Amino acid sequence: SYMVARMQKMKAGNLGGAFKHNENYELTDRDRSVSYEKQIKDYVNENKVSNRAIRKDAVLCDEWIITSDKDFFEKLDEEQTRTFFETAKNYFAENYGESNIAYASVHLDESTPHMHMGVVPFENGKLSSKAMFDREELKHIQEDLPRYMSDHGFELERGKLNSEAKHKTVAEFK
DNA sequence: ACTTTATGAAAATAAAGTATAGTGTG
Ligand SMILES: [Cl-]
Ligand SMILES: [Mg+2]
Ligand code: NA
Repeated sequence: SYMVARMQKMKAGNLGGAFKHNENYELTDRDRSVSYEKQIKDYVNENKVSNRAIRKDAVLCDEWIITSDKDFFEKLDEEQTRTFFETAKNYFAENYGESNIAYASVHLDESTPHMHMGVVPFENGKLSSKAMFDREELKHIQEDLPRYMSDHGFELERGKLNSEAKHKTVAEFK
């Protein structure tokens, strides 16, 4: 099985539909009655160095999907499946910051379990997805995250180095 | 490399916006 880790950028106006999608169990200590957009805006406002307002097209967070193939999870019981997602959340907390993980919500139902984890790209007083998740950082995640998971006893191959596959969705795959 | 944004105000500037790297299923 391959580790599946991929991100999507979320602006204010994407965060609303994702909060509703995800009411599922939530691994962070977030207050489950405050919206993603309000939680992240308070946090950035309360900490950013700059006195300018957050730009209207800011990436407020990088939503990572973490999962693998169906048969990988058939091999795990529910305790071990939960620890798989907690272990993955630990990797991103240690490398990007504890207080940046705004949500880590796991779907555990009809399909293969998938976690949607919102990582705020706030480093050094500055909100910038561009600075945190650049081409080199993404290469490094595809190499290093599967190695970390294997060290915790979850046997995962890294994705094909320089893979030429394109991201597909069900509608487009038809 | 190029464009959009926020700024006590630009006939202008800097910081962050645009993808990125990766597989799933049947
Ligand atoms: Cl928006
Ligand atoms: Mg299972
Ligand atoms: Na240029």
